[PDB]
Amino acid sequence: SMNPPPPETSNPNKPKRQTNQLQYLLRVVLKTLWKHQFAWPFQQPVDAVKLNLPDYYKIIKTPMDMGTIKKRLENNYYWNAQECIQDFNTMFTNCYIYNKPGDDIVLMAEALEKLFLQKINELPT
Ligand SMILES: COc1cc(C(=O)N2CCC(N3CCN(C)CC3)CC2)ccc1Nc1ncc2c(n1)N(C1CCCC1)c1ccccc1C(=O)N2C
Repeated sequence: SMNPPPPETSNPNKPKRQTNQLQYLLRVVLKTLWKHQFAWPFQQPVDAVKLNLPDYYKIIKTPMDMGTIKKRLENNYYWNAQECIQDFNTMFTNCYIYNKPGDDIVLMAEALEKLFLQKINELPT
């Protein structure tokens, strides 16, 4: 099988706006995670063909990655911050579903998730 198309990063039917919280998700949260030593597996959609994972998109039907999130934020795709937080949580949960506890990539996702939650908590009033 082919790869699926990547998640949409624009949608002409979906109202969109910029908010202070979404600006913070791009300029602080995404930027901090993107620069982390463990970011690289998450910077683009899973290429199941190149990785020889014919079952990845049989198991993972809601894919997400930080390249898609970065584009969504840059494109002002979202209406609210909780939508974008959900995209990060989908990305982490996918890793935990396909892999097993204690696997290398799971420890990498767990470290990024800890940092993600710290940066969200630091959002100033
Ligand atoms: C461009 O994408 C990749 C490149 C590579 C790769 O071989 N390289 C070459 C070495 C590069 N490093 C050079 C040294 N640098 C210090 C770090 C980068 C990193 C990219 C491996 C996996 C890649 N993709 C990938 N994406 C997502 C993965 C995953 N792999 N992995 C790998 C599992 C351990 C690390 C990533 C997965 C493999 C099987 C099942 C699931 C996963 C998974 O859950 N995720 C999140």
